[PDB]
Amino acid sequence: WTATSGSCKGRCFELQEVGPPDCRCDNLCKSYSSCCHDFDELCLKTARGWECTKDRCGEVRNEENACHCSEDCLSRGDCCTNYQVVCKGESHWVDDDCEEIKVPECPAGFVRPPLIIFSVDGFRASYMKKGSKVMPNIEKLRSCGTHAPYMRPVYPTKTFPNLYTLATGLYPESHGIVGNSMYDPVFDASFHLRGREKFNHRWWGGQPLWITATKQGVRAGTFFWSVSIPHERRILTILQWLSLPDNERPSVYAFYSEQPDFSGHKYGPFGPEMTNPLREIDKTVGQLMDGLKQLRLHRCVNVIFVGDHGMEDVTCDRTEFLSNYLTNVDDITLVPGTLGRIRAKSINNSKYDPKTIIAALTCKKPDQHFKPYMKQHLPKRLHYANNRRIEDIHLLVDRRWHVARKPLDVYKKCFFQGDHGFDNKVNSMQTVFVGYGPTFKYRTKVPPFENIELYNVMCDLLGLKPAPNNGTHGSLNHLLRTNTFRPTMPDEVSRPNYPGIMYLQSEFDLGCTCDDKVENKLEELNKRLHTKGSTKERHLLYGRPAVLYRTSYDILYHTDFESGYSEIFLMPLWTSYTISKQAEVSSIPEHLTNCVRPDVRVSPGFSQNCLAYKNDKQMSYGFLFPPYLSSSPEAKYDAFLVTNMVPMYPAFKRVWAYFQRVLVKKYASERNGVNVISGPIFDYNYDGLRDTEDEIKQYVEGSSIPVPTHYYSIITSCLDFTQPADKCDGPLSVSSFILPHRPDNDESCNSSEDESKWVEELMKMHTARVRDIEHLTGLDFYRKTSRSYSEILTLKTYLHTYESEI
Ligand SMILES: *[C@@H]1O[C@H](CO)[C@@H](O[C@@H]2O[C@H](CO)[C@@H](O[C@@H]3O[C@H](CO[C@H]4O[C@H](CO)[C@@H](O)[C@H](O[C@H]5O[C@H](CO)[C@@H](O)[C@H](O)[C@@H]5O[C@H]5O[C@H](CO)[C@@H](O)[C@H](O)[C@@H]5O)[C@@H]4O)[C@@H](O)[C@H](O[C@H]4O[C@H](CO)[C@@H](O)[C@H](O)[C@@H]4O[C@H]4O[C@H](CO)[C@@H](O)[C@H](O)[C@@H]4O)[C@@H]3O)[C@H](O)[C@H]2NC(C)=O)[C@H](O)[C@H]1NC(C)=O
Ligand SMILES: [Ca+2]
Ligand SMILES: [Cl-]
Ligand SMILES: [K+]
Ligand code: NA
Ligand code: NA
Ligand SMILES: [Zn+2]
Repeated sequence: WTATSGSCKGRCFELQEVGPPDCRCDNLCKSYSSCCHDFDELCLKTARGWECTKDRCGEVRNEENACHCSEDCLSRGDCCTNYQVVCKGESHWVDDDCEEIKVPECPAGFVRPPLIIFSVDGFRASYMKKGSKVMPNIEKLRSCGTHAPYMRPVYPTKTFPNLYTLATGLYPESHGIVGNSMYDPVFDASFHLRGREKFNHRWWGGQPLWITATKQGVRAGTFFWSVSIPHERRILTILQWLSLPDNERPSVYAFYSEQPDFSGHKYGPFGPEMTNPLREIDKTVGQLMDGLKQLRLHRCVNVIFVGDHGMEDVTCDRTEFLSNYLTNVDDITLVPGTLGRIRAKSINNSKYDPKTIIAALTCKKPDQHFKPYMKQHLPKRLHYANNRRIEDIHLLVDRRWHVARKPLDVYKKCFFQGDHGFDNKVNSMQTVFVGYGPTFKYRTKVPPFENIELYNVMCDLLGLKPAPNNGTHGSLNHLLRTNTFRPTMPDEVSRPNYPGIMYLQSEFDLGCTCDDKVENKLEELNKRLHTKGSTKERHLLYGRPAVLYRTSYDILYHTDFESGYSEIFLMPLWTSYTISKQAEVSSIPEHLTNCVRPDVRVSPGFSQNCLAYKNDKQMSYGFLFPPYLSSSPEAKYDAFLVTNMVPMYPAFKRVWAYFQRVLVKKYASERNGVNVISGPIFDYNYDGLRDTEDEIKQYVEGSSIPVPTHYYSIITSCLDFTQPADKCDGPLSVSSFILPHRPDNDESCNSSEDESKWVEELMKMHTARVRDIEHLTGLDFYRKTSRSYSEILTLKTYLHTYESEI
C-alpha cells in the first residue's frame, strides 16, 4: 500500500527515498508505482518543450513551463539548456575550440570536481567511428578528452550484469547479477527483467559507487531513472541538482539512456534506422554540456561517457533448438538466447543426469552453433562459475546465434534483428569509454581495458577508498592527469630455499629409470656454475615471481631454465625459460623416451615417483621446461629431472606437446625471442583463487601428487620487436593462457585431426591476463623490470583476444 494523497510540492526529484506507505517523489517512484498524486503535474512538466526561442527571451516566469527563458532562470537553476545560446548570444559547447583543462575551473563552494556518468545502453564500440558524422558532441568529448578504441564488458554481455559491474568493480559471479534472468536455489526465488523481485536488495551484492560515496561522506545523485521520464527531464534534473547549496549538492551523478540498445534489438547494430537514435543521444550530450557551460561547470566537471555492451546481428532463423539434440527436453529448464543455462525442471526427478545431457549436446552437428560446458570448464577469463545462481550446465553460443528449447518458444513467446550477451571477447560486444574533464588527460588515446577497472578510477575521481573489487588499482593511472593511485608491490610472504647437492642417487626409490649412465675439469666446472645460477639472468628476465602465501619451496637453477619447486605440491609453482629467435628445436632421443631422473638437490620424500604414474592407468606425465628446446644434448638431461615433471592426462599431453614442440618456437621467431613462465593451477572450487592443499579433489593414484585443474603459460617479449626478448630496453608485450587440464578433448570437435588443426584454436579460447594467473597461483610476476609499476599493472591486465580489427 502507498498513501498517494501526499504531495510532491517542493519535493520534485528529492534525493532521499522516503519509506512506505508515504508517497514518493524521487526519480524511481514510477517504477515502484508509488509517486504522489501530483508527481506528473509538478515534476514532469512539458509545456512549451525543451528549447528557448527568440520570443521567449526575458519572458515573465511561468512555473508551468518545462524549462525557463526568463531573466531569473540562471539563479533558479532551471533555464532550458540552450538559453544562453538563444537569448544571450552564447555559442553551443560543441562549437567551441577545445582547450586543455589543466586545472579544475570551478565556482566558489565546490570542494571537488563533480563526476557525471553518462551511460548508454547497447553502444557498440564501432559506433564511435561509424557514426562520427552524426555525433559531433560525443566526437568532441572523444577527441579532446581521454578515450579507448573500445572497452571490454563482462560476461554475459547483458545489461544488468554490466551496469552493476560498472557500479561495483566486481565480476557478475561476485556481485550476483549473473544474467538478465536468474533463479536462486537458496532463496527459492526468481529474478526477472519485468516484475518486483528484482527490487529486493538480496540480489545485489558488493558495494556500488553511490553507497561507497555516501559511506565516506560524498553525496550522490540517484543513478537510476524510471523509463517514462524523458531524457530532457533527466538532464534538467541533474543540472538543477548542481545548483543546490554546497551542503546539499551531490558530487556524483549518472544519466542513463536506453538507446541505442532499444532500436538495435529491432533493426540490428547497423540498420539504417540506427542513425536517428545516435543523433538523439548526441543531442542529449549537447544539452548536458550546454547546461554545464551555463553553470560555469564545463571546465570543472569530469564526464564519463560509457556503454554497457555492444550489439550483434541476430535473427529468429539463426536459432539452435535443444529439441533437435535431447530426447528428454521436457525434463529441463533452459535460460535461452545468446547464452544457455540448463538445470533440472524438477528437483524431485532422480532420472535427471547432467552428464548424459552434456554428451547429447557435444559435437553432434557439423556446424553446431553452441558448445556445452560444465561451468567450471568455461574459459577462466570469463570468471563465470562461483555463484549458486549460475547453473552447472552452460552453453556458449556462437555470435549471431540463439539457443532455444523448442521451436514453439521462438514464435509463441521475425521480430528482432539484434542481440547481445555473447562471449565478452567478441568484437561486436565491445563498447565505449571516453573521459573528459580536469582530472582526465587531454587528447589522449589509451589501450582497450575492461569495465571492471572503472570503479577504482571513479573512486579516485571522488577521493574515495574503493571497496574490495576485481579491478587492479593503478592499472588505469595512465588515463589520469592527477589523482593517480600509487600502489606498492605486495610483500613476498615465503622466501625460497636454495638447495645444493644433498642426496645420493641410491637414496631414491621412485621407480624411475634413465639411460644417463653414459659418461674433465673443463666442463664439470661449467655445469657447477649452471646449477648455481650462472645463466639465471638469461632465463629469469623480470625477477623471480614472489610467493604471496605461506609455503615451503626451493629455487632450482639449470642451464636452460629456472624453477620454484614446491615441497608441498611436489612440483614447480613456476618454471621460467627464454627461447631466442635463433633457438633450435630437437627431438627427445630414443634412449631417453621414458627417462626420469632423481634430483639430488631435493629429498626423495619431497619428490614425485614414477611408480604412481605406472599404477595410475588414467594419468601420465609431462614436463614444464620442454626437452625439445634444450640448448645442447648434455643440457637436455636437466629436462628429465623428476622436479620438472607434472601430472598430465594423455589427452592433455597432445595439447601440451604441440604447444612446446611447435608453438613456443613459432612465437620466438614471430616475436624475436620469448620468455616463458609455465606452471600448474589448482582451482577445484572454481573461485578463481589458488586452492590450499586441503581443497585438492584429485591425486595421482596411490600418491600425494595433486592433479592440476589447469596449466598456465605467460609469454613475454619486447614490444619493440626489433629488440630481442633478453635485451629489451622499453615496454613489454605479453600473451598468456590458462589451459584446462582435461582427460578428454571433447571441447575440441576437431581433435581427432592433427594438433595443427585444433590446438592453437583451443589455446586462443583460453587466453588469459597475467592477473588471472596471479589470482589462481598466489604468485606476483614482473617484480624486477625497468618499467614503472603502473605500466606493469596495465601489462598484467592485458588480454590478447585474437579477434580481427574493430
Ligand atoms: C573479486 O573481488 C571480490 C571482492 O574482493 C572477491 O570476493 C571476495 O572473496 C573472499 C574470499 O572468497 C570473500 O571473503 C569471505 O567473506 C565471508 C563473508 O562474506 C560476507 O561479507 C562480505 C563483506 O561485506 C560480503 O561482500 C559477502 O557478499 C557475498 O555474499 C552475499 C550473500 O551470500 C552476496 O550478496 C554477494 O554477492 C557476495 O557473494 C559472493 O561471494 C560469496 C562468498 O562470500 C560467494 O559464496 C558467492 O558465490 C558470491 O561470489 C558476504 O555477505 C567470510 O565469512 C569468509 O570467511 C570464511 O571462509 C574462510 C575459508 O577460506 C575462513 O577463513 C573463515 O573462517 C570463514 O570460514 C567459515 O565459513 C566457511 C564457508 O561457509 C566454512 O567452510 C568454514 O568452516 C567456516 O565456518 C571469507 O573471508 C569475500 O566475501 C568476497 N567478496 C565478494 C563481494 O564477493 C573475489 O574473490 C574476486 N575474484 C577474483 C577472481 O579475484
Ligand atoms: Ca580455488
Ligand atoms: Cl541471462
Ligand atoms: K599412467
Ligand atoms: Na624410464
Ligand atoms: Na574432440
Ligand atoms: Zn539489449
